[PDB]
Amino acid sequence: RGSFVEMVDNLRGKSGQGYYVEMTVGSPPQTLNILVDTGSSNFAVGAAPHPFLHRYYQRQLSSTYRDLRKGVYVPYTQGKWEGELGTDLVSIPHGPNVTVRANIAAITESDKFFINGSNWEGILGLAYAEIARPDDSLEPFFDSLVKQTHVPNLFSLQLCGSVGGSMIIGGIDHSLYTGSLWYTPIRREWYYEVIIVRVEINGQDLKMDCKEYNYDKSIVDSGTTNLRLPKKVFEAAVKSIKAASSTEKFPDGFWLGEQLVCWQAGTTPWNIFPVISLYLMGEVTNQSFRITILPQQYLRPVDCYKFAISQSSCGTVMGAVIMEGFYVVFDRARKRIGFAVSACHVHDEFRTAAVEGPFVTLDMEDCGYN
Ligand SMILES: COc1cccc(OC)c1CN1CCC(NC(=O)CCCS)CC1
Repeated sequence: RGSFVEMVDNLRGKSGQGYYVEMTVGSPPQTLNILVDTGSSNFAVGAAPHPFLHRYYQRQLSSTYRDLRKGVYVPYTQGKWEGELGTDLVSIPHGPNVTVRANIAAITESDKFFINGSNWEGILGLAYAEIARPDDSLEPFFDSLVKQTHVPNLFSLQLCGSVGGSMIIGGIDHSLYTGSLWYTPIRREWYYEVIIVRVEINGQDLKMDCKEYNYDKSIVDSGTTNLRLPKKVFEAAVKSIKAASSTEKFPDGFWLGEQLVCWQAGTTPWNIFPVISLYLMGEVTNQSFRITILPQQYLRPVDCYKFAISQSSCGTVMGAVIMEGFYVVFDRARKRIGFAVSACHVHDEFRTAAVEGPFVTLDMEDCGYN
């Protein structure tokens, strides 16, 4: 409790391609690299020789595999993945020293799911059963882990922007953050849903209705790269970012993500870009705290940079942009999410990412969409 040296630096990845952990499935253990995703609830792995894959789940080689005789089809905006459901012995080599029987979706057909040149072969859905496919009766991995072992109902993520990080399963590592942890309530157990109560652009309020910041929902999602903002909020935020950075010239398609902006090595103007503070609902009535991100977080290197704030039709998504500045504690036991300044985040001598509180905010319940 507090250390967990085995789990430090157990995450790897490429910028914009997500963070993956090493896992084993079946017996004898079949090693796979698995994308860590707090925005979904299915443990799904490649099970067929797709050309993009380094390796895949071979059920015939596993003596402990049990077929569920059920299929799962998961469509989305770009493509899909389809798989066959079963259960097997699942373990995390650089995690807790345990082995559990968990549900595995063996992917047999996919479109625009696997990435050409990537080093991961599956996805670990760490969200709740409510958004699991085909339905809520299929138990997610972490629910199975807690139920079958003495591992506490908690995990934390330190994502550092080759890219790396740490997933601490069953606890918190105090070396991975500086200062204090600040907790925001999980509004509902489906996605990791939170409530944003105020937004500042360089210490300046957007003066919008706080219900707009959570239009539909607001979520913490390690599977999304960008900081996704509601259309009305995005429009207001970019306008304030445009005005704050008027010293340098940028094309119109850049803010929409249709074009990149490039600068000479070491000549990237950070100071011209504003900081972004998100005020989150606190644990106490009328009490809030704020998390502040640097341009280092929302300007993602592709020195060519992409604008990593995008308009969304599904609510606020606090992706890797937000998460890379902070140590994030998914305290499932107490239905809350902790934020603290990451010990590994990208910062300069001028400005640093911050978690500050407490603040006074009234009518925070009105910010949640119904
Ligand atoms: C199965 O989905 C895919 C498909 C291709 C790549 C991929 O890995 C980045 C995933 C995994 N992951 C699922 C959950 C998704 N998150 C959301 O639905 C919230 C945003 C809407 S407001 C993010 C993507």
